[PDB]
Amino acid sequence: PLMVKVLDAVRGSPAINVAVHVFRKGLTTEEEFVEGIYKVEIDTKSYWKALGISPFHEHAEVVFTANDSGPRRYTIAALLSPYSYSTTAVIT
Amino acid sequence: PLMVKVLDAVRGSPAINVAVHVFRKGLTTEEEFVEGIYKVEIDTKSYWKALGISPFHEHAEVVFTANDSGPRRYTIAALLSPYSYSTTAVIT
Amino acid sequence: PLMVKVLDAVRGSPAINVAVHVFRKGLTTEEEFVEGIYKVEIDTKSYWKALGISPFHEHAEVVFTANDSGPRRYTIAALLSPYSYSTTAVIT
Amino acid sequence: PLMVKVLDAVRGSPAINVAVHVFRKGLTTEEEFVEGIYKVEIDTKSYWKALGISPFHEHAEVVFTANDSGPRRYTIAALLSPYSYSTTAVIT
Amino acid sequence: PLMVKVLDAVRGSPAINVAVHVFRKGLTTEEEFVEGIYKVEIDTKSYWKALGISPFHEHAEVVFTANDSGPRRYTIAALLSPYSYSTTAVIT
Amino acid sequence: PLMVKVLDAVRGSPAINVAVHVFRKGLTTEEEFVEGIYKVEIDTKSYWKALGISPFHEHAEVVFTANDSGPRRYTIAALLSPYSYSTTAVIT
Repeated sequence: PLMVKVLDAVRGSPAINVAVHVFRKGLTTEEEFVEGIYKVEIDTKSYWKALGISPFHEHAEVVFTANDSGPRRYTIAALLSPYSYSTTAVIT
Repeated sequence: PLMVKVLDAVRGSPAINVAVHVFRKGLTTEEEFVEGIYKVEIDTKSYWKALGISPFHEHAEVVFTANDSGPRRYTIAALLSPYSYSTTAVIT
Repeated sequence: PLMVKVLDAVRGSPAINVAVHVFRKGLTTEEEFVEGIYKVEIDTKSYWKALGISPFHEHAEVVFTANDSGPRRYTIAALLSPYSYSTTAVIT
Repeated sequence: PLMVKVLDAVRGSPAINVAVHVFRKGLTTEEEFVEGIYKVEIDTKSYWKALGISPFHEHAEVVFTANDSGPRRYTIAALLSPYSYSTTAVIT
Repeated sequence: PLMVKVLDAVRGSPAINVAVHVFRKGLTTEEEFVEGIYKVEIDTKSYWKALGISPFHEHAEVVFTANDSGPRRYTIAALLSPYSYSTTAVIT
Repeated sequence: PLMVKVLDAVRGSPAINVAVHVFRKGLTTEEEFVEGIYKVEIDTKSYWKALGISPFHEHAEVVFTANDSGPRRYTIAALLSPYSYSTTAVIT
């Protein structure tokens, strides 16, 4: 008897992000997983990933160059921060 | 008997993002997974991924160049932040 | 007996995004997965992905160039943030 | 007996996005998946994907050039954020 | 008898991020895991990961260069910090 | 009889991040793990990870160069710090 009870009774106005999981039981491999449930990615950069079997195997001249030079701006007043009866403001 | 009960009773006006999962049981491979349930990606860059089997195998001259130089702006006052009875404002 | 009950009773006006999953049981391959349920992608860039088997196998001269230089702007006051009885405003 | 009950009783005027899934059981391949259920993609760019078997196999001179330089603007006051009894306004 | 009870009774308007998990039982491989439940990644950079079996095996001349030089700014007043009855403001 | 009870009764408006886990029972490999539950990564850089079996095996001349020189700024007034009845402000 696996019984899970979450926030069963709520009187009022709560701000919430419920996450409930119940389980009863050649290069990169994954299995039976829960990923990114509430994941938040901002300005995420992947350049060279899982290129392959035998990549650049013989006589490979390679010049790699990452030039991260940008007037970039990110302004998040509430990230994954539920809020009740409040005042949120990005004043810019 | 697998019983899961979530937010069964709500009196009022809550702001919510419910996520409930119940389970009763050549280069990149995945299986039996839950991904991106509420995932939020902003300004995400993948350049060279899973190129293939034998990519650039023989005598490969390669010049790779990433020039991330941009007047880019991202303004999110409430990301995955449910809010009840409040004031949200992006004043720009 | 797999019983799942979510938000069964609601008195009032809640703002919600319900997500409920019940399960009773050559380069890139995937199987039996749930993806992008509420995924939100903004300004997402993939340049070179899964090119193929034997891509650029012999004597390949390659010049790759990413020039991300743009006056781009993204303004989202409420992303995946349900809101009840509130005031949301993008004032720009 | 797989019984799933969601939002069975609603008294009032809630704003909601219900998502319920019940399951009782050469380069890129996928199977038995649920994708893009509520996915929201904004300004998403794929340049070179799944080119094919043996693409650019012999003596290939390639110049690739991405020039992302645009006065582009995206303004969404409520993305996947259901809202009841509120005031949403994109004032620009 | 595995009984889990979380926030069963709420009188008022709390701001919360509930996370409840109940379990009753060639290069990189993973299995049976829960990842990114509420993970928040900001300005995360992966350059060379899982290149492959036999990458640069013979006579490989490689010049790698990361130049992280950017006027980048990130301003988050509330990251994973739920807040009730308060005033949050990014004044810039 | 494994009984777990968390925050069962709440009178008022607390700000909380509940995390409850109940368990009743070729290069890098992992199994049966919970990771990133509330993990927050800011300005995290991985350059050369899991390159592969036999990477740079014979006669490899390699020049690696990381130049982290950026006018980067990160301002988070509340990271994983729930707050009730308070005033949070990033004044810049």
